[PDB]
Amino acid sequence: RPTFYRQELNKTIWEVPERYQNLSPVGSGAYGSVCAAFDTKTGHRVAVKKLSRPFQSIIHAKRTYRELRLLKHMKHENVIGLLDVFTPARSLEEFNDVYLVTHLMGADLNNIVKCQKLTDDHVQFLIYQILRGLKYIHSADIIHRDLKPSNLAVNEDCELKILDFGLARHTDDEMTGYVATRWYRAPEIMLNWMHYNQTVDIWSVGCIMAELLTGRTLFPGTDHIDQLKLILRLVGTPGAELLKKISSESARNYIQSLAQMPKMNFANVFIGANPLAVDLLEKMLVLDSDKRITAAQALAHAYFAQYHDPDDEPVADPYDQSFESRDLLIDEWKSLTYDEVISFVPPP
Ligand SMILES: CCc1cc2c(=O)[nH]cnc2s1
Ligand SMILES: [Cl-]
Ligand SMILES: [Cl-]
Ligand SMILES: [Cl-]
Ligand SMILES: [Cl-]
Ligand SMILES: [Cl-]
Ligand SMILES: [Mg+2]
Repeated sequence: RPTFYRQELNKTIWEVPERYQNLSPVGSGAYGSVCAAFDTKTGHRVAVKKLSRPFQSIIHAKRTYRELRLLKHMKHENVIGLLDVFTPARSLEEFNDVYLVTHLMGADLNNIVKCQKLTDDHVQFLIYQILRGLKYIHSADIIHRDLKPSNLAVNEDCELKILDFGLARHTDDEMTGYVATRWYRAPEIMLNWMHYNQTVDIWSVGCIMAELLTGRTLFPGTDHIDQLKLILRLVGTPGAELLKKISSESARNYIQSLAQMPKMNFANVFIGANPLAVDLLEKMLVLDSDKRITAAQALAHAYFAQYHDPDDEPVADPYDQSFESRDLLIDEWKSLTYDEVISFVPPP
C-alpha cells in the first residue's frame, strides 16, 4: 500500500498517494471534482477525479460500479483508458471514497471545429479514428449513447480518443430546448420510441462528420419537435417499409400527422464536399436504423482508403454485463466496487 497525504482544495479533502504531485482544480460536475496532477511514477500529466456521494443510493452505488467496470475494460488507442484507481480505506468496513486517474486531455473537437480550418484529409483522419474506436466498443456489446464533439479529445497531431461513455445519467431538463446535449441523438431514442441499440451511435458519427465538413451544427433544434422536423426534411418521412417496424403507437400517431417529404439530394446540401464523403453520410444518416452502415463496414468505405488497415483495427475482449439485470442492496454494490478497486492492474 502506498503512503497517502491530505490537502483541502476548494472546500474538498483530497487524500492521494505520494506519487501524485502539484494537484490543481480543473472543474466539477455533479458526478465529482477533478484535479490536474503530475504522476511521478509514469511521468504523465493526469486527471484525478474524486467521485461525489458514490454509495448514497442503490441507483448511485450501481452507477459507481458500472463506471469502474467500463473504464477497467477499455484498452484501445482511440478510447480513454484507466491509468489508476485508489481508495485511502484500509478495509471494506472503512471504505467510502473512490478516485479515478486518466491521461489529462487538453482540447476537445469543439475547440478545433469552431476555431480552426479542417481540410478533407483532417476530416478523413478524425472520422477514421472515431470509427476504429467504435468498432472496438461495439465488439464488446457496449453502446456509448452520448457521442458529441465535447466527448472527443484531440491533440496537436490530430490524434483522437473517445471519452465520457453514457452511464444513463442525463436528465429531462438537460435534454430540454436549444442544447448540444440533444443535437447528436438518433431520432428513435430522442422521444424514447425505441430501446437503445449500437446503431444509435452511427447516427451521432454522421452528425459530427457533417459539422466538420460545413463548420455548422447539422440539426440545431430549438426543442425535440423542431429537431425531428429538421431531421425529416433532410432524410424524408418514414416510408411503407419503415412504418411497418414503428411499434411505438405514440410515434405512428404524431409521425402520420406530418405532410410526407422526400429525402433531399445530399450533393446539393454538402456543396463542394468530396463525393466519397457525401456517399458515406447518406449511408450513416438513414432514418431506418437497421439499414445504417456499421462501424466495421464503414472502415472499409473508399473515403478511408489512405488510413484503412484491416490488420490494425482490433476488437475487444468479451465484456460480461449480467450485473445490469441484477437486484442488489447498497452494501452489496459497494463490496463489488471495493473488489474491483483492489484487483486493478496498471497498464504496462
Ligand atoms: C422516426 C424515427 C424512428 C426510427 C425507427 C426504426 O428504425 N425502427 C422503429 N421505430 C423507429 S422510430
Ligand atoms: Cl506513492
Ligand atoms: Cl488513454
Ligand atoms: Cl475511503
Ligand atoms: Cl458537444
Ligand atoms: Cl467481463
Ligand atoms: Mg463530456
